[PDB]
Formats: sequence, C-alpha cells, structure tokens
Amino acid sequence: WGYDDKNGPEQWSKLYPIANGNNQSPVDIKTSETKHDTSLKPISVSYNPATAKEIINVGHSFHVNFEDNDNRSVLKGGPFSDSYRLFQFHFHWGSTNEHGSEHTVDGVKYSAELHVAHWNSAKYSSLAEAASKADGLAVIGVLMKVGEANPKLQKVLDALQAIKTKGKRAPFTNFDPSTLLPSSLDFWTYPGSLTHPPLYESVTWIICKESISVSSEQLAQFRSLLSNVEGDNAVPMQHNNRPTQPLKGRTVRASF
Ligand code: AUC
Ligand SMILES: [Zn+2]
Repeated sequence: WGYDDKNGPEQWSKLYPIANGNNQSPVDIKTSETKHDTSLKPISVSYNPATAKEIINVGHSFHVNFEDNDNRSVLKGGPFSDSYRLFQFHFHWGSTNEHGSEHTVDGVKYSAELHVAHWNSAKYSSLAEAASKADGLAVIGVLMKVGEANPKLQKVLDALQAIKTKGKRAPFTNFDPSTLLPSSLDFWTYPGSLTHPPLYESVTWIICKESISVSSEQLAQFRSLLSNVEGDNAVPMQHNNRPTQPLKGRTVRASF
C-alpha cells in the first residue's frame, strides 16, 4: 500500500475490502446539509507537554508520538462521554500546495490537514484493541490553508532534519499540540474511518470549522522527506491524501 498509481487509494480495495465500506473517510462536508445537534458539548483538550516522546519517519508520512500510559493528555467534551488519551499527531499533503487536505468542505480541497489522534482509554486496554472498535478512536482534523507562515509549526519543521529517511526516529519532547489548534473549537463530527490501511471504521471525527495557515515553503519541507531507507536512491514524500468517499447515509452534525 502507498499513494502511487500502483498501490494508491484506487487499489486498496484489492486488499482491504473495507475500503468500499459504508463508513469510509475522508468525506466532503456539504455545510448546507449538516445537522445542528444541541447535545454537543465544547471540546476540551488538556495535554501535558511532558508526554511528548518521539518523531518518526514511517515512509508514507511522519508521526509525532506521545506517551499514552495514563490520562495526562486527554480529549473530553464534544460528542463524548468518556475521555480519549492523546497518542499522536501527523499531517496529510498533496503534490501541489493548493490541493492536499483529505476532507473537503462544499467540494473545496484545502492545502493540507492536521490529525490529532486519541484512543478510548475508558473502554479499551490499549490502542491496539481500541483501533478496530466503533468507538475506539477520536481524531481532530484541522484544515490548513496556504498563505502566511505559521510560526507554531517551527519546532516540528526543525525536528525533520533528523528523520530524513524511512525508519529514522528522534526524541521530541516538551510539546503541547494544542498550540496547533485554531483559536475557536467549533466543529463538525461524523462517524468514519482511518484514511489509510487498515482503514478500520473506528473513528469519531471532529473537524474544526476554523482552518490554520501554513506557507508554501513550510509545505515544501514536508514534501522534502524521503520514503526510502537511508542509502537508497531518493524518493520524495510527494503526497499522502486519500480521495473523499461516499457518505452512504451518514449525517454530519455541527456543534453550532
Ligand atoms: N488519523 C489517525 Au490513527 C491510529 N492507529
Ligand atoms: Zn491522518
């Protein structure tokens, strides 16, 4: 599996039949059809920077991992009744600076997208277990619009120099991912899935209404990592976004 012609999104079904499921992500959010739900509570994030652990190149992308052995960093509120433990944040981008998000809004594709993932620690024993359950994961997706440079990304960009090829990892500490969210946390939520294999339909999506910025040169930096192991010929991490999937009867609720 990858994002190329040969093993990209259009082929994934050949291997993960769930790819053609009824709860696949991302989806296009048609704002004229979302449903206002008055039961939705404000999302509340309480992250501890001491939980930041490492940054790693996984080939198709890079992940920032957190210690998830306790409830030091959690997500609460929104559609939830239990708290979700923060385990990772990562990005999605495309081959062009203009079109690279996963989710679309009124058929408009953004430049990139941030995913802040958490697992249901109230109901499950570990992410492994939680990852395939319907209520296992909660992911906040934040849409990024190409424009002004965002100084909040700097620590992440700097870290990149050290995880240039596949399989490299570097300590990454004292960092609060909440510094990356927009100022207002109004949102849309829908039942969905992982946006790449294994594609489990285990995610409760929290899409921020407000987007954050990023510049061309910042995106170019993501695009500069390599999918190859060190010493092999260079193959750039050109894009890692999946096309939107049919809603198939699902409802997108808005907290506003
Ligand atoms: N986005 C997001 Au995930 C785990 N496993
Ligand atoms: Zn993602």
